[PDB]
Amino acid sequence: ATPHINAEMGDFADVVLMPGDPLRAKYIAETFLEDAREVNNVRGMLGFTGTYKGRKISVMGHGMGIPSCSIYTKELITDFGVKKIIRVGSCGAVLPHVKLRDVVIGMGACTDSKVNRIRFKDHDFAAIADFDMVRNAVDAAKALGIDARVGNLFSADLFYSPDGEMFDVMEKYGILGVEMEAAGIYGVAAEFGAKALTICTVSDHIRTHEQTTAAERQTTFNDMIKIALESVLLGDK
Amino acid sequence: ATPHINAEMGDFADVVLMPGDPLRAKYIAETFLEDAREVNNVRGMLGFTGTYKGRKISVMGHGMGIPSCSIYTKELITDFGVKKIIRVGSCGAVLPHVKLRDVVIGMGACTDSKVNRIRFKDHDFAAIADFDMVRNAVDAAKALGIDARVGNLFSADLFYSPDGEMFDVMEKYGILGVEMEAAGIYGVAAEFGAKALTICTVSDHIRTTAAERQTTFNDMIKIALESVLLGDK
Amino acid sequence: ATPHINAEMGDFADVVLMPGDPLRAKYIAETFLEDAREVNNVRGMLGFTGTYKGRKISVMGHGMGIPSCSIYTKELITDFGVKKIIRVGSCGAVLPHVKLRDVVIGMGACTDSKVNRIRFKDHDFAAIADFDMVRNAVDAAKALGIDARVGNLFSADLFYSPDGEMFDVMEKYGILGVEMEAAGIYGVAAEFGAKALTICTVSDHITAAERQTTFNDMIKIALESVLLGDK
Amino acid sequence: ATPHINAEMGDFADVVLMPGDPLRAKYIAETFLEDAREVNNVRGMLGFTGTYKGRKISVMGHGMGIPSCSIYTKELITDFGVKKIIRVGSCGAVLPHVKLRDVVIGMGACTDSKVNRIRFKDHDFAAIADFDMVRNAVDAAKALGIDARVGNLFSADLFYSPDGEMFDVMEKYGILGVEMEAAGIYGVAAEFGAKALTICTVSDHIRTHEQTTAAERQTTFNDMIKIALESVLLGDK
Amino acid sequence: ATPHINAEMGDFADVVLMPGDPLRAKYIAETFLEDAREVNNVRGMLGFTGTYKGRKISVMGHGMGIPSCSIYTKELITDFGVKKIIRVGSCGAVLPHVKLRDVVIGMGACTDSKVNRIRFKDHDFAAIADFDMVRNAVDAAKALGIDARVGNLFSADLFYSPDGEMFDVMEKYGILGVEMEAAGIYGVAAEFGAKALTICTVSDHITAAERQTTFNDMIKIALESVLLGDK
Amino acid sequence: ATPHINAEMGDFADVVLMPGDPLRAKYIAETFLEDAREVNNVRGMLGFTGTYKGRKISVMGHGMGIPSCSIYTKELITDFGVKKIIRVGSCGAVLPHVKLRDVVIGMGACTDSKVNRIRFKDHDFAAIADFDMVRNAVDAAKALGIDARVGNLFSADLFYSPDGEMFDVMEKYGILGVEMEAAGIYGVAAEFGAKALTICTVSDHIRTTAAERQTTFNDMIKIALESVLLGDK
Ligand SMILES: Nc1ncnc2c1ccn2[C@@H]1O[C@H](CO)[C@@H](O)[C@H]1O
Ligand SMILES: Nc1ncnc2c1ccn2[C@@H]1O[C@H](CO)[C@@H](O)[C@H]1O
Ligand SMILES: Nc1ncnc2c1ccn2[C@@H]1O[C@H](CO)[C@@H](O)[C@H]1O
Ligand SMILES: Nc1ncnc2c1ccn2[C@@H]1O[C@H](CO)[C@@H](O)[C@H]1O
Ligand SMILES: Nc1ncnc2c1ccn2[C@@H]1O[C@H](CO)[C@@H](O)[C@H]1O
Ligand SMILES: Nc1ncnc2c1ccn2[C@@H]1O[C@H](CO)[C@@H](O)[C@H]1O
Repeated sequence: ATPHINAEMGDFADVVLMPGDPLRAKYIAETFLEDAREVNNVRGMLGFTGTYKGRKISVMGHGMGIPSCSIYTKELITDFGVKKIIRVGSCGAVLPHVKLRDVVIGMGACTDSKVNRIRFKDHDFAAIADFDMVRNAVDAAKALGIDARVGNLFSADLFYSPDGEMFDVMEKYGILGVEMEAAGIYGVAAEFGAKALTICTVSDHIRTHEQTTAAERQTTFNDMIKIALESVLLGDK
Repeated sequence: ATPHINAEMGDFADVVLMPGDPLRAKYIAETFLEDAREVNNVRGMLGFTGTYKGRKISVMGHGMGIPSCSIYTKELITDFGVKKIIRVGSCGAVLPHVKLRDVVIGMGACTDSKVNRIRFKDHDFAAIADFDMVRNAVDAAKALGIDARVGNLFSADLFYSPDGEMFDVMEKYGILGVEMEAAGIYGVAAEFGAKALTICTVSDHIRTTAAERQTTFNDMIKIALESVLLGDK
Repeated sequence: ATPHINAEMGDFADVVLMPGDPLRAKYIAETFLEDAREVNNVRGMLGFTGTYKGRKISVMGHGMGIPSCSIYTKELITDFGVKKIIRVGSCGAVLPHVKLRDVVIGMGACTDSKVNRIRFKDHDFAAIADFDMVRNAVDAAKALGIDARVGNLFSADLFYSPDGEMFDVMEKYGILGVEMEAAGIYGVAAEFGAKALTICTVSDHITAAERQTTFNDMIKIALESVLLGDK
Repeated sequence: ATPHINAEMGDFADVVLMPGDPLRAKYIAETFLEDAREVNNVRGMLGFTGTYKGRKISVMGHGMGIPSCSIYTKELITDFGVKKIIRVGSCGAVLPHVKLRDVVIGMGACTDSKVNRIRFKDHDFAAIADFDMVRNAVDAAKALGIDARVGNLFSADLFYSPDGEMFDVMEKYGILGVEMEAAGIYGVAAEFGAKALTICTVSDHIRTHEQTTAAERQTTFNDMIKIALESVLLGDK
Repeated sequence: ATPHINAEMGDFADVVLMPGDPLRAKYIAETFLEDAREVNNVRGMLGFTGTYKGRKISVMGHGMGIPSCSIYTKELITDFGVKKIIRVGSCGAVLPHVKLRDVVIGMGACTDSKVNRIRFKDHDFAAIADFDMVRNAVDAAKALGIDARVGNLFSADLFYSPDGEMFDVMEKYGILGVEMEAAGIYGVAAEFGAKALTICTVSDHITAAERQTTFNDMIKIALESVLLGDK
Repeated sequence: ATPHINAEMGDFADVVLMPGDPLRAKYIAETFLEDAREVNNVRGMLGFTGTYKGRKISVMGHGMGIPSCSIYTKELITDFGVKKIIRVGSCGAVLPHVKLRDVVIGMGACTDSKVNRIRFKDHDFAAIADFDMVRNAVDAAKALGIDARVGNLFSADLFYSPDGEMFDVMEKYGILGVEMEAAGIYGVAAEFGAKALTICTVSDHIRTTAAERQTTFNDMIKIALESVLLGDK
């Protein structure tokens, strides 16, 4: 049992999918895993462990923001023997050709957080995913006949940014989606020696329209889940 | 109304207490509020509204971290007409004279996030609470016969800090407690013109029983609710 | 004796009022203190000690800028046993409804100085006053029939800022008045463990009505807050 | 003709390999390309264009440092129609299990340069390579039976760093090699809309021994070149 | 008249010597100038104007800290037609062979102030003196049989630095002396287009031998450098 | 001896002129030096050593950029006993009174690289030239009857700046010329205890014939070589 996770070594698989929303986690456990067993609930952060095609998998929420998922990802890696982390979240689009429900794979993640600067002597640490994991996810996609753009995400500390001019900068450098934890998860993965990948579904467009919470914890967003789960199986081989 | 709260203008009071744990919010509503009804739960972030001694009040969790509590408090201010935000959580102590179970009141909050530099042209913004609100809590604490420290809190971005060095720094400049959102909430308050205050009970020390721990948590909440009554006058 | 204060332990009271102008420390000693006696003159920075309603108090200027007030404040706290520092000065207002002559208590002080980042490992240190001192000042003003504003101040390093766009930012976050030392004094107070407070009278929006009035009111507010503090 | 390149549209291929050393470039043109024709020499920065198995390719040096290769890569992209840039350089190893002549592929590149901060409003821009290009290079390697680690590189402004404690930080976050321009090339690629990849051969070990300039412009360092050239052909398909 | 200088165009010479100590501006007017006349007293910051070997010159203190000297310097340049500013002060030495009483001309000034970054879009602005003024000062000292050291200075914002490890860094890069304003003055000079120079006498390694000597020597060096400048 | 210079202690003079272009170094050696022999070329970075009016002197290119000239100048100081480094290049002008072909002397150099903050604990280090060296060049320029401006240079990391805004800033604070290495070389000089100076001729302006351009380049070099003679005394 860690400060935020009441579980023991073994309750979790070596691989756990992590959405920011705990209710999406329950939905994942219920819709895709077999013999799903709840292993955590300390602050409502639901944790589940079951099997997808024989493969033992776990799925748990990490909350919103980099300092939130940093806590969870860290405890999972250091105290529950977890090896790979695949964040299954949502994000806002800034590029004109990016559509809602489009799946994005972040091989990299920019950020306006100071976390990585704190652990890299105020320099620029490129927050990147695990190449193979990224590739497992690309292959999985092609095999499921689902589209997916591979690129940089931007992990923001402020959902409601006081600086909108930064979206022109993001767009210029073509960041695929705006979310809030990828860059923190990668930094943690690296700091504690683990492997991770962030997959996201465009839930809204910074320049246009959006979805609903309901749609966000159950509708589609099944594509990224299928992709995530299948890519894991690819990694097993 | 918003993607993180499925309530509508009128569902929340103009004063909202905010613990980090969604489960603690249900606990507060259940323990101190009468005729309380759940007003939200889109991400498990339970929110409630009821009345404390005839006063309409709300209680909702903000999750761990500045980025998280920034989304909720911001939405509460601009979308649900909330005027005051009172965070009620816990913190770790760094100074020796500060003991377990102490009720700390953050008049100001230092932080290691770039959130406020981003909104303050990279300069130093002093994230402070609302004066009267701090005072209402101090007075309310005296009435409940419970002494309370007032000072600086440190809002950390990393609960598991790689830079263990900051603790000696924090102690050097005498920050009372260490938590993870005071500076974030104060920043929102300043930006959208609202009032906020965060009270904490010392849960640990860098250097007691549950019945005693739980008694102090309830005191913090009583001080919170009672301060709101004082300000009403 | 210290590099900038030619005096010995005991010469200063545990409480010191500090105007920016050295010429005003003398005025205060003559106008409000009793049995005053000069205790410093090192650089024309006149310091005095006397009593107010029996309470021992000292007065001495700190000069303009954080670096300046920082030298004096530190030396007083670490070498003259001083425990409280009340800065009494002026400031410019940026907000639409903060008027000339108003009184503002700086509960906190924003700054463009790199002084606290150097102290706080380049992190955000909330330079704040001592709450009790804030409340005392607030209570002192109410008794004097004055309505003080309690909020944030902006301690600027450049009186003549290269960019005036920052004044909008300041309004946006409701800073009450623009001055040049509050954040420096608070920084020193936190570093050497002592209590500090800054009270300012709006002298412009970025005579008798000033002196025998507002300025005098602010000094009365300060001195009376000390007594309340002693309670 | 650009300020630093005396050539015209067409003299260069859409793909050009770029080592920091102009003499290594001549060596590449001479050893691997056919009908090699010199297209530049303004400040000794030799430029060559020929063919590798029918494919028209160019190879030119970019000098040492981020501000140097920034000039060249920029002019190439904006004035000579270049689309893909593959840096073929050398680097120092900081990890104990990294050996001289080991080939490294940088999917990411950390840096202590301020360049990306200047173009990203003082935030953290993840300097990453083009995924497909990275994968072309991985596949090429497996096909040539050559080993290659994929990861983060660190682009340094100071070869002789006044801060050696930063190597512990680099090593901790497992950066594969220390070089001096990857992060600048990626930033330019993104700022001007082009695709790029950085391949490096460990020329020395920060904690141990090193090679010679001669070995650096001709010996081995053929592996990365073969990998680079072949991966391009893969990308053509 | 300006916020901190109660005078009108014409009251100051196009050249102004500036000690940190206001009390020393008066000493210089009496000891070296001729037909001096007070031109300011706003905050005890005494300013004087007279002539040296027929050359019109003014003397006035700037106070401690960059913020301080920055207010005066700017007002002099933009409102009183001043074209040259020579700072004459003291500093502490960190280098092993820079001795007490030595004279150092700051060709450049390092700083921990955020003042120029605010001016230079957070980039590195080389706060430098006017070369001619440096050379004039250097030539002036040689004639006076004095061997001045020309190099870098470090303008510190905190007299009492929270970390003393920086003093090693300073030695490593050979800074000649530690003071508190040179980089601020240079910044203002560059911003409003004017020439500035800082001359310091080593007063410590971080009496008659000081006054009627070193301090007097430095003032002689300064005044004579002006005349050479006029050539 | 080193991975960027294949010479040995004795191959270089204690004073080295450094243009950015390796080809320009060969041009200087060929045009002003007698009995000059090539002392290096590992990356095409030609280096030469000969004598100017009986004085032993070297000329070697440093490539474009601070990171590049930092490697060479550093190696020259610590590995080949070099005492003085005199960069001789070109720059762009930003101020109107500064005309094409002006010979600028950088007494100081502003920069936008983190190189010096890295070595100066993130504080402001004033990258300046050696005083006497600046003076020797000023005197030598008068003798050659050529006026010369002395002031600040700006060492840019990005020749193609995305932030076009800096030019007005540079002009505001009156920096004479814009190049790419002065601050880098000065930083090395300070760090390894050596002396350096960079002279530039204005090649362009942000707002003439080759024979005239080439005449001014030679003047710069003559001023460089002649300044070295003055200092020798
Ligand atoms: N437009 C946006 N800006 C910022 N974050 C966004 C979006 C859209 C989705 N998310 C992600 O969902 C949570 C906050 O809504 C966060 O956990 C975040 O990853
Ligand atoms: N010692 C500590 N360091 C950091 N955060 C701490 C503590 C102690 C309590 N908290 C609070 O609890 C939540 C994260 O555990 C956070 O919401 C935070 O307020
Ligand atoms: N409008 C303003 N901007 C900046 N400082 C101001 C004002 C008004 C008053 N002060 C105070 O006076 C000194 C500098 O003039 C400073 O010490 C400061 O306390
Ligand atoms: N140990 C090291 N530290 C820094 N750069 C290194 C090495 C080793 C090789 N390189 C690369 O080669 C050039 C400088 O030697 C540069 O262009 C650089 O990419
Ligand atoms: N050792 C030191 N450290 C810092 N400042 C010093 C010295 C020595 C002299 N000064 C000068 O005196 C004023 C501050 O004491 C400042 O204005 C400064 O010019
Ligand atoms: N306008 C400019 N901006 C930047 N660098 C410039 C110029 C003009 C000349 N230089 C110098 O030439 C080289 C890069 O072209 C560099 O080595 C540099 O010294």
